[PDB]
Parts: sequence; structure tokens; C-alpha cells
Amino acid sequence: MKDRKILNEILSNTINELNLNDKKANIKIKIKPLKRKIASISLTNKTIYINKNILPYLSDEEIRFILAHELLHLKYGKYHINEFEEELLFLFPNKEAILINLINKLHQK
Ligand code: NI
Repeated sequence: MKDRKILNEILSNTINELNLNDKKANIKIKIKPLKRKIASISLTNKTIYINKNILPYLSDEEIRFILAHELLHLKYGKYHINEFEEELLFLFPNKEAILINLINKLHQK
């Protein structure tokens, strides 16, 4: 089981940095097995789903990256419009190194 304190902290901080504090009471994380995806978001239920099968492999920065990406879908919509990718780069200048560690971990054991 992944420590909830770490997840609560990253969620709160990312919501604050993405100027989504007005939606703070509605946004939550749920951990469950997902098929062919690391994370998803229910835009109606304001719920971020993290794949239970990959979560024990992730670093704290990787979790922060995943949560930032799903919240940017809540903020901007379905497609990675210019404003989406620039906000993601602003939070993660090392975006490229995060994604290579992310891919290597999805390859599993
Ligand atoms: Ni996306």
C-alpha cells in the first residue's frame, strides 16, 4: 500500500501550482487496476485513477508528473493543446528524464 500522506501532499501542491484550489474539495485519487493505461481521470466525478499495478514501481517525482498531467486534462480538456504542454514543462523542466524512467518501469521486472 502506497503512503496516503505522500499522495495527499503531492495532490494538494499540484492543485495549488495549477491554480485549481477552487476545485480542491472535489478532486480525489482512487487506486485500482487499469488496463493498457498508467492513469486516467473522470472529468464528471473529478477522480484521478492511478493504476494499482504500476503505482509500487513509481518514484515521488513520477507520481507528481502523472497527477500534474491528469489535472491538466481537467484544466484544459481532451487534447494536449499548447497551453497544456507549456504548463507541464513549467512544472517539469526534466520532463524527458521523468518519461524515460517511467517507460523503463512500465517494462516491469
Ligand atoms: Ni494526456
